[PDB]
Amino acid sequence: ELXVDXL
Ligand SMILES: CCCCCCCCCCC[C@@H](O)CC=O
Repeated sequence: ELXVDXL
């Protein structure tokens, strides 16, 4: 969930 967490 890149944008949010990174990973
Ligand atoms: C608070 C939420 C934690 C979610 C942790 C998910 C770990 C497994 C997935 C990793 C890849 C993820 O970052 C790709 C997003 O699109």
